[PDB]
Amino acid sequence: CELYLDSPNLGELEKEYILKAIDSNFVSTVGPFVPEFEEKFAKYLRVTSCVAVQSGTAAIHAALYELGIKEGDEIIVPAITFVATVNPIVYCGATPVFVDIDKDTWDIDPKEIEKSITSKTKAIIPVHLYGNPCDMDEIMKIAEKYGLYVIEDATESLGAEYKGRMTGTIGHIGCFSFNGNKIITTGGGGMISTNNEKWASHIKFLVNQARDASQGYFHPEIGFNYRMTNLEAALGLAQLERLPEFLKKKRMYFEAYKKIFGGIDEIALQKEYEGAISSAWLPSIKIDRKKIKMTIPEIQDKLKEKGIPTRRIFNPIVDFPPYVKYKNGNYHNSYEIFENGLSLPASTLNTLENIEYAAKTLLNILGIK
Amino acid sequence: CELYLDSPNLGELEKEYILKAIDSNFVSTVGPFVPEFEEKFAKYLRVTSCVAVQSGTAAIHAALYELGIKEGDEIIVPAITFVATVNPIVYCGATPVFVDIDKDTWDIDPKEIEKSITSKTKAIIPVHLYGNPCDMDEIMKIAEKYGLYVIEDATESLGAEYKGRMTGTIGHIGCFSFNGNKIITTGGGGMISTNNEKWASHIKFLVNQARDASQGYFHPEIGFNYRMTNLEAALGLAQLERLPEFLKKKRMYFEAYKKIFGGIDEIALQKEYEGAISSAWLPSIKIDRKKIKMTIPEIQDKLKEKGIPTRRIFNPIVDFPPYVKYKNGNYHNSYEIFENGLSLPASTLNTLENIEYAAKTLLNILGIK
Repeated sequence: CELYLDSPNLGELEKEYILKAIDSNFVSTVGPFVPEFEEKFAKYLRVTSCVAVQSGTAAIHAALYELGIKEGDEIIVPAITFVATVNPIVYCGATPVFVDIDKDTWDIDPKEIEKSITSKTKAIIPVHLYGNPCDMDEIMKIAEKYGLYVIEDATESLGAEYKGRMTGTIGHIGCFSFNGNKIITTGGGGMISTNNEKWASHIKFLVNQARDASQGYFHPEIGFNYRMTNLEAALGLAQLERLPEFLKKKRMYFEAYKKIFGGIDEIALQKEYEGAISSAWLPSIKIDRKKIKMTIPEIQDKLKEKGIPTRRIFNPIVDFPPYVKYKNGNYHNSYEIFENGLSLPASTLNTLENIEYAAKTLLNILGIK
Repeated sequence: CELYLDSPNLGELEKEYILKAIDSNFVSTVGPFVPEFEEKFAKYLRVTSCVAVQSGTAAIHAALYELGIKEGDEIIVPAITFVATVNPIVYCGATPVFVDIDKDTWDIDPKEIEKSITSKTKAIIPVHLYGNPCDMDEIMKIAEKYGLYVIEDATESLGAEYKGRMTGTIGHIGCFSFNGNKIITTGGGGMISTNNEKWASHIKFLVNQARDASQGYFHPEIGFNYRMTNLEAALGLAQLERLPEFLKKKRMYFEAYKKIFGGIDEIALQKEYEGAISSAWLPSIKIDRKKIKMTIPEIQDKLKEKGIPTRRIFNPIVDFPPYVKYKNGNYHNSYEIFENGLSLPASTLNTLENIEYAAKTLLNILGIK
């Protein structure tokens, strides 16, 4: 019937698990759903430790904070990502260093990472953009050579793989989102993943207001209220049971687009690195508009008439007022993808026929056969 | 049957409202439950504007941030409160200034506020401790005289009144919590209250990642992911319908304690200022232990044997390692209340007979008649 860009997929299992929380009275800080969801999620990723938090933004904040990021530190990030990749650098008092993206993968270009390293660089936040893993063997090699931490922004990439390893398990710390449009949702929520048990323990302590559990209201350091609630965790357990089903659907939609755009010179889907498997959170394309002479917003209005919802690519962060002081270089590939890019519908509510209809209608609107 | 210190009170209305959210697919950022809960809450408080956020900590952070609190600013706070009153000052880069509390009300002592004002003071965060309103006519008079903002930490005080005005509507901005133990819960959540519509509009924008709604992913300033979710708001609407019932129960429990401790020289309940009505979140007492020669933890173990749960008073924040640099003065009254104080059970799950049993058993354990 209807095409959905990124709507969540909720039904009877979610209702059941949420009613179990209300009935147990475990909806808040204390309860068994949070540690159950932490352990089931860490098992899915094949990582030692996970900590459940209130958002993906909080996950990235807590990861940088745990790693001791502070004023004077430089943190390298792509120019194309959601702004919540970068804001946490500024929360810590650190300096973002923006680098351009690969023209085919749309991910942080490691050659641009290496050119931007200084005596002040402490970390890299690669983003698995639209669920597409970054060039992690090269990123990790650069980080090892310069003594840098790697924080994976895996928020769009739950289920994506890099050479048989789940995203979020390669860097020093991984960060996930369970916001409404992500491949699973808790309404709001996120997760920290790490193989360092000490980092994971200290982060769980910090996101629970740094309260000494052996005392009453005694706090040995400054913390945060960043914990996931048990209400959210009960929903996240239901969604995690369905995650394999959802990723099958995402990968199917992506393959349906990869086919109908096949051999069409004017449409380039985002490309995977060899050995990587995208989660295909939002199959996204670059359009060669030279022959077409329509803008993306014109293409989007034509699609909207046909009941096909879309979204533009993240704006280049270097043109936001707080970040333009850090605009260093042309960011040619970032601008090409923003100017010519479009994200296509991929809610797990969709049928294969809906996706095929979307891809075929776009070819009509663009006057291709 | 069982006495409960502060457990939430959830049943069929909460289940109904939460299932309406899951069924509508509105569990995340977008949806009608958040603005419905904002408007119903603002009507309950008789204030122009409310913004729903992810915690009480976030509410206080966003309030200080909105008011332009920054490095070099001094913010006056009580030495006895939950640490999340103070942490947000440090999140903003500002300096906390700790002052002692009134020996009878346990609230921020306005004479100590005035002695601690300097050329750098920008704001005061009075705390309505255990739901007991502060001396707001005097606090507001001091703030007017020195050009200071007043941010009410009303997190424990939903339903409390000051001279016929609801707490959170007196200062420039009010802050509420819906954590599991508060008088209502959304699992996790909070609320900003203000009569300044511009402050409320800019705060709602900031807690939604400062995204320009007229564009796609364009952010004109640094924001936060601090919004309440629609799942949380659907639960908060159910609880808000029951708030009058719950406050009746809280005030009943408090009056039951006020009676059985009546004329007993060794037990002093927290006192209200003339014209104020506590929400009695946790009826809390100071014990004259000179004749009794038991510590509070000894008294708590005796109560625990009788199935009476209790909690100690918030620790004095000036003895936490990050804050001891700001310990300026003796804080005599803060230490007296911590050393001799105890919080008594007041979950809205309790019966009047449970409370009477608790109060009477304490008199036995203390060897009073």
